[PDB]
Amino acid sequence: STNDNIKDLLDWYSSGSDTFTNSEVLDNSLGSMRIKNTDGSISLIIFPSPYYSPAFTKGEKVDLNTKRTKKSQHTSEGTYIHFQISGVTNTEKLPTPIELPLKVKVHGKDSPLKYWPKFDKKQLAISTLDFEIRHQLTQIHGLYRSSDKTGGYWKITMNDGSTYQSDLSKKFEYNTEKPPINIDEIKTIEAEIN
Ligand SMILES: [Zn+2]
Repeated sequence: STNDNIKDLLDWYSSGSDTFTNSEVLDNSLGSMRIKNTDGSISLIIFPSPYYSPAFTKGEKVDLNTKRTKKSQHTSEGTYIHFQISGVTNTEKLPTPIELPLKVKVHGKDSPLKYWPKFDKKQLAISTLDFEIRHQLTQIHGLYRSSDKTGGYWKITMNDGSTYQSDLSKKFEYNTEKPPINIDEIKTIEAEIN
C-alpha cells in the first residue's frame, strides 16, 4: 500500500509536541537558539527559514511548543538537552481561551471533530498550527494510515484576507515559514483530504 514517504510522515505527525513556558534564552545565534526551560533542562532549537528569525535576547521569557527531531540527551553532569525545531514565541495570553475553527473534510462529506484543544495564546508559530491540524488529522481523521487517505491540504484564512497553507503530502517546508500570528485574528481554518 504505502511507502516511506508516508510511514515517516505517519511517525512525525502522530507523535506529540512539547509545550514549555516562561523559559529563558541562553544565547541567540543565526537560525539557532539555546534556551533553559523552567525545569532546569536546556533546549537547542533551530530556525531554518530566513523570514522567521527570532530576536529574543539573553534574559527574555519565551514559550516553546516545538517538536524533537531526535531523542534527548542526558549529560553525565545533570542537565537534559533537547533538540527541537522551531516554535519559540512570546508569553502573551488572552484573558479567556478560544477554540480555533477547523473543519476536516474527507472527500466531500463533512468530517466532525474528536478532542480538538482549547487555545490560550495570542501568537502561535505556523509550525505549531501545522503540527496541530495534521496531528488531529493523523489521529481522529486517520490520515497517512490508509492508501485511500494519503493527501490533501489545509488553509488558515485571516480576518483581513491573508492566507497560509500546506500540502499534507510533504513535511511542512520549515525552511520558509513566516513569523507567529495572533490566532485571535484567524477568520477560519480548513483541511480537506485525499
Ligand atoms: Zn537528569
